[PDB]
Amino acid sequence: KEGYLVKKSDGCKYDCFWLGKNEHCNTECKAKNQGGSYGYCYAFACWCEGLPESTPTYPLPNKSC
Repeated sequence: KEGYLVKKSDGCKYDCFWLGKNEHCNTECKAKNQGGSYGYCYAFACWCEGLPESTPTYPLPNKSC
Protein backbone atom coordinates (compact mmCIF):
# COMPACT_ATOMS: atom_id res chain seq x y z
CA LYS A 1 0.00 0.00 0.00
CA GLU A 2 1.36 3.47 -0.85
CA GLY A 3 0.60 6.77 0.94
CA TYR A 4 1.91 10.29 1.64
CA LEU A 5 3.64 10.81 5.01
CA VAL A 6 2.06 13.45 7.26
CA LYS A 7 3.30 15.92 9.89
CA LYS A 8 2.05 14.43 13.19
CA SER A 9 2.00 18.08 14.34
CA ASP A 10 -1.39 19.12 12.90
CA GLY A 11 -1.84 16.50 10.15
CA CYS A 12 -0.94 18.57 7.07
CA LYS A 13 0.68 16.16 4.57
CA TYR A 14 4.48 15.99 5.06
CA ASP A 15 6.15 18.35 2.56
CA CYS A 16 9.79 18.31 1.38
CA PHE A 17 12.19 20.36 -0.78
CA TRP A 18 15.13 18.52 -2.39
CA LEU A 19 13.42 16.23 -4.93
CA GLY A 20 14.79 12.81 -5.96
CA LYS A 21 16.26 10.56 -3.25
CA ASN A 22 16.61 11.68 0.39
CA GLU A 23 18.11 10.38 3.66
CA HIS A 24 15.43 11.86 5.96
CA CYS A 25 12.32 10.40 4.28
CA ASN A 26 14.14 7.18 3.31
CA THR A 27 14.98 6.82 7.02
CA GLU A 28 11.71 7.65 8.82
CA CYS A 29 9.96 5.37 6.31
CA LYS A 30 12.52 2.58 6.83
CA ALA A 31 11.93 3.05 10.58
CA LYS A 32 10.55 -0.08 12.28
CA ASN A 33 7.44 1.99 13.11
CA GLN A 34 6.26 1.82 9.48
CA GLY A 35 7.87 -1.11 7.63
CA GLY A 36 8.15 0.74 4.29
CA SER A 37 11.29 -0.08 2.27
CA TYR A 38 11.28 2.42 -0.63
CA GLY A 39 10.30 6.11 -0.44
CA TYR A 40 11.23 9.52 -1.90
CA CYS A 41 9.84 13.00 -2.58
CA TYR A 42 7.11 13.47 -5.22
CA ALA A 43 7.33 17.15 -6.27
CA PHE A 44 7.09 18.35 -2.69
CA ALA A 45 5.65 15.44 -0.65
CA CYS A 46 6.98 12.16 0.82
CA TRP A 47 5.72 9.07 -1.05
CA CYS A 48 6.27 5.67 0.61
CA GLU A 49 5.44 2.03 -0.20
CA GLY A 50 5.53 -0.88 2.28
CA LEU A 51 3.36 -0.06 5.32
CA PRO A 52 0.23 -1.71 6.74
CA GLU A 53 -2.95 0.28 7.46
CA SER A 54 -2.41 0.42 11.24
CA THR A 55 0.19 3.11 10.45
CA PRO A 56 -1.45 6.56 10.45
CA THR A 57 -1.09 7.80 6.85
CA TYR A 58 -2.82 10.76 5.15
CA PRO A 59 -5.55 11.40 5.10
CA LEU A 60 -6.16 11.32 8.88
CA PRO A 61 -9.35 9.80 10.33
CA ASN A 62 -9.09 12.41 13.11
CA LYS A 63 -7.46 15.36 11.29
CA SER A 64 -8.22 17.48 8.19
CA CYS A 65 -5.43 19.89 7.20
